[PDB]
Parts: sequence; structure tokens; C-alpha cells
Amino acid sequence: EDPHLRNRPGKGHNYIDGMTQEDATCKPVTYAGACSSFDVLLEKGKFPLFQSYAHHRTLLEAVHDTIIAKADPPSCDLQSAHGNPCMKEKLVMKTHCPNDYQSAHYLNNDGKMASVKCPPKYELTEDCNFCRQMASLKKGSYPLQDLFCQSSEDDGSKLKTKMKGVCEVGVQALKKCDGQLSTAHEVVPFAVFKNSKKVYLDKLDLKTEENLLPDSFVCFEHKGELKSFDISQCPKIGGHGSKKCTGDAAFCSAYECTAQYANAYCSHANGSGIVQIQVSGVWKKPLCVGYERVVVKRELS
Amino acid sequence: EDPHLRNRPGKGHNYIDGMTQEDATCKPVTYAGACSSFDVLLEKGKFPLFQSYAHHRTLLEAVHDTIIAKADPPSCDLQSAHGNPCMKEKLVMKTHCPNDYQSAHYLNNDGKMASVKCPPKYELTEDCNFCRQMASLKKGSYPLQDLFCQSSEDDGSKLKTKMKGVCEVGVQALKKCDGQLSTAHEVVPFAVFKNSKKVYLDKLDLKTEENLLPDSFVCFEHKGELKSFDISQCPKIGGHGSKKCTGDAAFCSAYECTAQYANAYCSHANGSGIVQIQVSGVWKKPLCVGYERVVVKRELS
Repeated sequence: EDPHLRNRPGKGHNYIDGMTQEDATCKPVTYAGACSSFDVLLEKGKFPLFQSYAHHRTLLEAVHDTIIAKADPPSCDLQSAHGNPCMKEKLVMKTHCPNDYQSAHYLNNDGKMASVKCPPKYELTEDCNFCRQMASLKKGSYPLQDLFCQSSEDDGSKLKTKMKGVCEVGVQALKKCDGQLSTAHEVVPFAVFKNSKKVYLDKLDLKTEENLLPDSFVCFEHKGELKSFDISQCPKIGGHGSKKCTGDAAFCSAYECTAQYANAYCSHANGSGIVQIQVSGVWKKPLCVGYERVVVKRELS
Repeated sequence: EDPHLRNRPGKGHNYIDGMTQEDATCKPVTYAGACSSFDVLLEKGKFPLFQSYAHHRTLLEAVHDTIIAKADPPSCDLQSAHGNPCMKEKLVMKTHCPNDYQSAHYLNNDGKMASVKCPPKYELTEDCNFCRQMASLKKGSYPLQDLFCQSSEDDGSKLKTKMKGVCEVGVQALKKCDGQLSTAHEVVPFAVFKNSKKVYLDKLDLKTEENLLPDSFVCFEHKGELKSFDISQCPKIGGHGSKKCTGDAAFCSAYECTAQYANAYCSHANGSGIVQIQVSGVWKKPLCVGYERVVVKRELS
């Protein structure tokens, strides 16, 4: 119902240092925006979590919204083997990169934002580790992890991964496993708070709290491709002033509806609001939670 | 088929004196070449034992590695004249040659290397006993036995063939028989120890044991499908090599792992390591164990 998942609440910017080709085709992200770093997020049979949580924020949008910090350097080079601070965490991972792509961004352990980049005109390989020679090359990156972000300012840096039965799972390592162990390549849920580390979890217990918030209402320009419109310019309830707005039953029940005096018809976001999680048995509001295929070492002796 | 199993352990010499026309493709065993003395060893539905034990030495490779000595003469021509010692053992062996090939190597009774040779330009028949007048011409040797060799220094010259109710099997004479006996071609295994005759087997019990030898690991580079990479250029624990290499714990346990300072992600080679045989309960280390279909004379009444 209401296929309005293409509109991005708030700023909605998908730009990173390096992909200067799509600079003017990704800010903002509208219905006609042919941003290569965003079309792969809506493809079927690849990113199910982002399709389930469509009315939210991405990694780049979280970076531009002063939520997730950037690494140093935020984009490493995979050409020369002289050394870069991006392979030590990538070798333990195991992701797949589609054809005709140069950059590949993911989430690091320090809670920042790291990525890679191949020198033109070289593309990525199959293991997403080196750069190989070259159809038409894309002008963006590819999300290696299936995660979703939002707007939050909850504190929680003095924590630690509390997963019993393992020792060296993901990037964190509580103890060593030299005797009898069992390693594989599974997925482990992880949650990163404000200025914290990649704290892995055992089970995922998410809960979306629906509330009348401006970040849960999409709007587009009304005229006799649709262009997005700001949400912070609409009045509240019981008031007909400033930039007039209108919408469906949800917008008319939350805010005012001038119909004729309005200039942009709005709608309701298909499932949006505050997302909670259960970490250490305490309800906390995270920042970016997702999955990743890393090395999981279980304890047996 | 299976291009990932073209790397041969040790020197990898699949030729002999006289038929050195394809030495440019078999020495070394390349990928673009067409080494006729190895293509039939990877065909499905013929030699499953060599497919299970891929990374192992063959007969010619054992000859070129100071393991199995040559016979006298090592190349017995099929142009016999009521003689030729290399005929009494082949006439009792039922083999099938797919034509084309003009040579065929097998194991003799003494334990050396006995092979045939066709003068240019002839080819083998269906019974693999004559070189008739002449698709094209394969200048290789057809493996008559599905045997695999390795490197071992285990003594075992005081052991002979000990069966139950078997008269004269193959070309050997065990016990004395003068009553009723059968004459048919059956598959009977065999094993040759260090300086011993062709000892047959009755109950073969193998034991696959992995090792840390350089020939038991492969290295596939990613920077530039995947391209093969030579493993001898990897560094040594306590020394220094030309290039750098890295891999899993199995590769780090043998060579030095530099992670980001390397240019190839090495892995482990399946179907390698030394094997052991169970002789009278005590596990021994054989040399060349295989299967053959010769005349078997059992005891009947």
C-alpha cells in the first residue's frame, strides 16, 4: 500500500569522498534521482532488510546527518600492496561485489565509516579484496553489509560484546581458542551506539514504535516525475499559515489540510518511527544495526 | 576437466625418452597446453582413485624424482619376434586403449617401470598389444593402471603376497596348485614397498593424512576468472622470498602470512598428503598403490 518508499526523509544524501561522478545526481535523493549508490538498495532478491525497513536512513545518509563519523582515511586504495588500514578488517569478512564496480563501503569496528576505491579504470574482483581490470562501469559504491540507519542520539559506549560460547567472533576477541573449536562463515547481529564499538549480539529483537513524527511522513510536489518536498515547512494542527500542506487521512488527522491552498500533496510512511532493540536485557535505541558474513569461532573444549 | 587440479607435485614430469614431442605442454604442466598424458586422468567415470588423490605423484613423475627406477629395457617395443619379456605380463592384462595414443606405461613384477613404444607413426589397437598402421596422433602414454605414487622411505622388503585360496595371480607364483582352478580377469590391488617386488593386496585399508608440504597448497591471485599463481615464490619461515603470500591457518602454519602486504590469497589443496597402508594391523608407508585387472587363478573343487 502506497509505494512511496523511494522518498527519503530529512536530508537524504548519498555521497562519499571519491565518487565525484555522481555528485550532482545523488543530493538529494528524489523519485527521479538516478543515483547509482541507491538503486541497488531497492533491487529485489538482494537486500531484504532494507526493503523491510525502507522508510529509514542509509549509511551515507547517516554520515551526512552528523550521526556516523568518518574514518581516516575514509577510502583506502586496493591497488598497490604497500599497506592500508582497510584490509585487516576486510580479510576476516566475506562479501560479494557485483560486476562493474570500483568502490565498496561497509561498517568498521571503531563505529566510523570506512570504504575502498579502485584506480580508474579498474574494477573490483569477486572476493572484494583487490582491484582487477575491466560493460559500463558504475559511478558509485556498493553496500557490503545489509544494515539500516536512523536518527538517534542515545549514549552507550561503555559496553562489550556479551556472547557466551564463542571467543573470536567477528572482529572482537574475548579470549583465544587453540584447543578444540569450530569455525565457519555465518552471520552475527551487531549494534553500534554513539561513539562506541561494534558490539555483536546473539538474537535480534527489534521493535518499531510508530508515532506522529515528521520523519514518518513523505511529501511530493503537487502539480496539474514527482519531486520531493520538505517536511519541516508544514504547519501543525489547528493552524493555517506559512507553507500550506495537504495529505491523506493520516496527514489530515495529524496536521492540517488546505487542499486548494496547498502546493505539495503528502502521504503516510509505510511503517516508520522509532526503532528499539534489546541489548543486555535493556531497551536501547541504536544507530545502525545489520548483518555481515564474517568468521565465527565457537568454543568446544 | 577440472582446471584447478593441473598443478602437479614435485617436478611434474609426465613423459619419457622417445616420445618427447609434447614436452612443451607437459613440462611443465600448463593450462593452455594439451598434455595428452594427463587429460585422461581427470575424465569422470574412468579413474576415480586418481580423482580422489589428485595432488600425488604418478609413475613417470616417480621415475623423474629418483623413486622408481627404469627397467631394462624401459621401452619394450611391441614389434616382437617370438620373444620380448614385456609381453608375458601384458597378454594376461585386459586393458582398453582409446586409440590415438602410441604408448602405455604400467607396473612390472620386479617393481620398476615397464612401458611400450610404437614407432612413428603408429597407434595402439583395442587389446593394447600391437602398433598398427595409421584422430591425428597423441604423442603420450596411456595410463594402464589407476595407481598413485608418493615420497616415502619405509622399509618393507621382507613382505610378499599372502592371500587365502589364491594360486598364481598375475605373473607371480604363490603356492602349488594341481587340481581345479579358474581363469578370469579380476580387479586385484597391489602395493610396492622400498626395494620389493610387485606385492598384490587382498584387503586394502588406506589412511589419508594431511601434511604441511608446499605441494599440498594452492595459491590463486586476485589482482590483475581467477589466475593461478606459483607457490615457490612465497616466503619461508626464517628466510625471505621474492614475493609475499597469505592464507588461512593451514597456510600460516607453513609459510609467513603478511595479510595486506601480499598479492595472493593462498588456500589448501584437497586430496593431498601422505597415505598409509594397513599391513597385518601395523600401519606402513607404501610407495605406489593402485588397481589392475589381470588373470586371477583361484582355488575351486
